[PDB]
Amino acid sequence: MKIEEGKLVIWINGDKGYNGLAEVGKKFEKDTGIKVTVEHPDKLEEKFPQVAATGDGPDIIFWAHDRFGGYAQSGLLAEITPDKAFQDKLYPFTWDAVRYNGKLIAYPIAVEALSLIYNKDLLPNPPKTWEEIPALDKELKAKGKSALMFNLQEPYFTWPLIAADGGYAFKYENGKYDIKDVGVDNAGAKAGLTFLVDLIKNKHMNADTDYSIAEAAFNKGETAMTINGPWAWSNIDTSKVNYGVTVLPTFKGQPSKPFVGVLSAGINAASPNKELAKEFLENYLLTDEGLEAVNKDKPLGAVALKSYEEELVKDPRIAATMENAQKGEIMPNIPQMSAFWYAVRTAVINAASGRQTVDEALKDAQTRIKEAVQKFFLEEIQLGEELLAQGDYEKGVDHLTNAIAVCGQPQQLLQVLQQTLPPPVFQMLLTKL
Ligand SMILES: OC[C@H]1O[C@H](O[C@H]2[C@H](O)[C@@H](O)[C@@H](O)O[C@@H]2CO)[C@H](O)[C@@H](O)[C@@H]1O
Repeated sequence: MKIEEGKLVIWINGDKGYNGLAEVGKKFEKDTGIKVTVEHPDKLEEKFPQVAATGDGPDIIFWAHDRFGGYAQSGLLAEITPDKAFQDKLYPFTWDAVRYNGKLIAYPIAVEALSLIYNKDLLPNPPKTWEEIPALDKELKAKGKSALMFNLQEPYFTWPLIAADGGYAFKYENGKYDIKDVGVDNAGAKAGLTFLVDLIKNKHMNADTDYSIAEAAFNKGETAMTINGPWAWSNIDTSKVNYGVTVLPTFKGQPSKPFVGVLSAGINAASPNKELAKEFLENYLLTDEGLEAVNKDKPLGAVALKSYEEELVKDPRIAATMENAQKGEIMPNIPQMSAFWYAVRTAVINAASGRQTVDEALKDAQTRIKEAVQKFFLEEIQLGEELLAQGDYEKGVDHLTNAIAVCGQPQQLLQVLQQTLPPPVFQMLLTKL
């Protein structure tokens, strides 16, 4: 319990280059004395918030930035304090992905986006744009031995299709997300998922296809294309398949819109080694030499460090990654992203398996998301009132702002609060808007 005392523990997903990370740690331990222990547990993005509520867990946790707003919101993450000189060394937009309540809550590392990966021997010239070729993606598989295999179990991999003709998580009106304008239930979304289920009903894909199956199929030459991120490339090299990495096909003339993750590194708020964790991230990991050591293990994508990214952009595969990234959307980092992912994972699994229709499946996902934002609103009103009565006004009012962010009529609620708050507390609330 309460790990540890003068060492660093890091968690990263088992699909990343954790051996390369451990190399950077050794170098850290050599220059310094401080041992670095890198682990790759399962469901780390769900294990993390549990054990960090304990006050336990790792010092540093790696995940895509979408989860981090939820951690920050629960107070599991220390604010980070790069000094301007250092902020200049990373791209502004990666710095935006790790901003929550106007505070930086992680160090951005890399930009990950899915791409179409194809076997050049089986298939020189991959199915363009889809969109006279989904008839022919459908038919390209008709020259059987399998045209396409990728992970149906995780909705990250199916979203690019669900979103192509208008599906979406939460609407932007010009910046602020309108949580409760949810788009998993709409025409665009129903059509993309329908097309997916039709691929399965016509026997071009198996609904039980997972990560390892698809990885294995492509790596043995049994299928002509997979959908995957840069981490997968090193295995494909090892497999000695002659492969390309290209743009995802379009749907109804429109590009596939992947959700783009920025692999990020948060510092546990309960960590006793926050200054050590900072020296490592800024002065070891985030260096040309640190990122190359991770990248040689499993490629990172387009790194957030400019000096190093200036070399990687000469790789066509990285050009392919960035096109797809540009055509898609950078993920929200808001706490509701969790409910979104879980709702949609259930919709995709159920429709593919046949347990519900496309429509029923997306409407139950739409409903679950709305219910999660509503639950969260009640919680935050309650929390808000309590941490006022205990005189922790700054936190007390922070929860009231959270509630207002997800409200039906936020103006009606602002009135009630000026009526129930003492004026200084009300003013202090307006600063947290
Ligand atoms: O499938 C939902 C899942 O999508 C994303 O997870 C990605 C992760 O971002 C990638 O770095 C890589 O690990 O593949 C994962 C997909 O299995 C979101 O990051 C995640 O929060 C979400 O649950």
